Amino acid sequence: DFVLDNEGNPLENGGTYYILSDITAFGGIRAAPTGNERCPLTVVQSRNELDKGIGTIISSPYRIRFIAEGHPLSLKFDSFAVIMLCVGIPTEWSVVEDLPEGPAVKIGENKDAMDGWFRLERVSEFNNYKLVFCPQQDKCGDIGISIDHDDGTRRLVVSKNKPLVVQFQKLD
Repeated sequence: DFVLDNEGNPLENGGTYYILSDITAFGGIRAAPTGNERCPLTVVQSRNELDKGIGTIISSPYRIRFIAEGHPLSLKFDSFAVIMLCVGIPTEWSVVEDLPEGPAVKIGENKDAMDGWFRLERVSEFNNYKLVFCPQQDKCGDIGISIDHDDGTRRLVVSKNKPLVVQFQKLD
């Protein structure tokens, strides 16, 4: 039950992939400021279907070489461009609770960051998966989309009736 890049090659543990969507109206996953944050700390899906996003390093704590479903995962963004103010922030994804939008996926350093692990789960292009969060050190919530205000921003939050269907493209 290996997870496969849209070239039918299994995800390398510790490798960089773009997490493309299935909705061709839509682009890759990246980071954007949202409300009163100045650094780009919210994990968003691009609206620009031509946008591959930021390549994300996908890692399991196990010594597997190949990510199979249901393995625990940590995802962090590779290097990208921020204003000089924000240089050096942590790019590993966190789910931080006690927020209006529901449990939000964030980067940087957040107080209420839920403890837990990500897993990948097949949905069936047809190399489609969804991302789940499993709290607290097997009920996991589906990472879906929450659309914003003056923005229109589709921000990743833990959504029961979620899911965002995604695929993965290896970074060369």
